[PDB]
Amino acid sequence: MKFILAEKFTFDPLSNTLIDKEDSEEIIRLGSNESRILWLLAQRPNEVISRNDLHDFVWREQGFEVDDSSLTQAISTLRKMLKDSTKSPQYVKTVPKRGYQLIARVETVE
DNA sequence: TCTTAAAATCGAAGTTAATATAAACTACATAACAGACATAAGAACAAGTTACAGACGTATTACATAAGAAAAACATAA
Repeated sequence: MKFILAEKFTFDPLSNTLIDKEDSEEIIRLGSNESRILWLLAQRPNEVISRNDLHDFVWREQGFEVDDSSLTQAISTLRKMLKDSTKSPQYVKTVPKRGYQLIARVETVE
């Protein structure tokens, strides 16, 4: 099932591709970790998910354990490549002591 | 001017506490006493208002600590 974010971006959890409607010619390439994080965020529309729970769901299924700086770096790359605002709540933000939040709308293509 | 009648005086204090006999009836107007009512003064209960106090609740100020991000240094592979 393909998902649409904020009526602008399109992404699929199965092939890890990003398409911007403003520039449909340029496909945006994302890493597996950040793509899985964004898909986990999209699976729970617009409510807080824990850093601990999201981290353990993303990386223990991978079979290997990493430190918590990895999640922060992955989110930094996600915000940078999506060209989301540096600290304003436009698409993805961080809620301290509670976890991570998404603002972009969810539109399932199929 | 020589009798002769009036007039006046006669110690202080202290004490010193009443008497005491002797026409009737009628008519009228006025004052006084008693009862009741209304009025001015008074008291009690409740309400409005205007303010100040008392402790609680708000905003100004100075931070402790922990999560997140940037950066410098290090180890490793080409």
